[PDB]
Formats: sequence, structure tokens, C-alpha cells
Amino acid sequence: RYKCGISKACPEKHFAFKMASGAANVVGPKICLEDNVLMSGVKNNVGRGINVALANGKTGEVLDTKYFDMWGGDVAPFIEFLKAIQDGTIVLMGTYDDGATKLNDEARRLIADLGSTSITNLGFRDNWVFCGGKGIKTKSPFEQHIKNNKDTNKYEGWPEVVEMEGCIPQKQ
Repeated sequence: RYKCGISKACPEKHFAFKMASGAANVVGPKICLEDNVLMSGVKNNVGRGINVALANGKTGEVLDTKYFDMWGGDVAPFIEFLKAIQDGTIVLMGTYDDGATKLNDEARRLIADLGSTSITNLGFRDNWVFCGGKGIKTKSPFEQHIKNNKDTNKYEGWPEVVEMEGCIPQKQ
């Protein structure tokens, strides 16, 4: 078995990761980095909205985990958290149930600045996983989403879980 349960070993100077969005409003998202589960329902540290894990881009050590209720909460605390992210930080995000309703243009742009392309159009109950960074100079190569579409949804009212795994280049 490889770190995070990924399919193949990461090359040298890379951090392994594996993540999944939540399933409907019943199974929380899961974020694993370098064989350490940062957030999961079993850890009881996930909740409705956007679930965020921050990690040092040089060591891979977890700095913080928080979640922000993008259905029933105020967006101002989430913006304060986003603005405080330091340069070089690895930013892992996953949705649980709804991650879009309370987003505003400012929050979407701050996340787009971390390398996200999906955040701009993220809508009600879309599932999304992302791994970006503060100071990235490209679109992130780690981002997947599944739109909420009644004609194709796996669940009654929500899309299937979206999953992603990969190798994050270690900052030198």
C-alpha cells in the first residue's frame, strides 16, 4: 500500500494526497496528506459547506483544518480565513452537501487566486475537490467537480462523490 492509499508511489520531493467530497448530507468529505487523514467524518472535524485543510508547502505538516457553512452561515469569517493564508501554503478543499449558496464574488476570487477554475461557477450542491496553493502562478493541476444535475444525479437531490488523488510538488 502507498501513502493515502494512492495507486502508485509519488516521485521524490512530492507529497501524496487523496481526497473525496461528501456524499449528500450524510457522508462527510475526506482529506488525506502524506498518509495522515487531516479531515473526515470518523475524525468528527467536517461539516456542511467548504472543508479546508492547510499545510506547510515545504514540510507537508498540517497547519489548520476548518469548515465554513456555505448554506446557512455568513461568508465574512470564511473571507477572513482565506486572506490570512500564508504564501507557500498547500490548500486542500472539499464540499459537503452545499458549498456555494453563501459564496460572494470576493470569496470566489480569493479561491480562484489559489488556482481554482471551478470555484467561479460553483453552484448549489455541486461536489468539488481542490488542491491549490497560496502563490501559485497557474491554474491548479488538482481540481475535480461534479455538477448537481437532476437528470444524472446518483442521489435524490445531490450528485455522486467526487474523488481525486495525486502528487503535490514539495516547495524548495
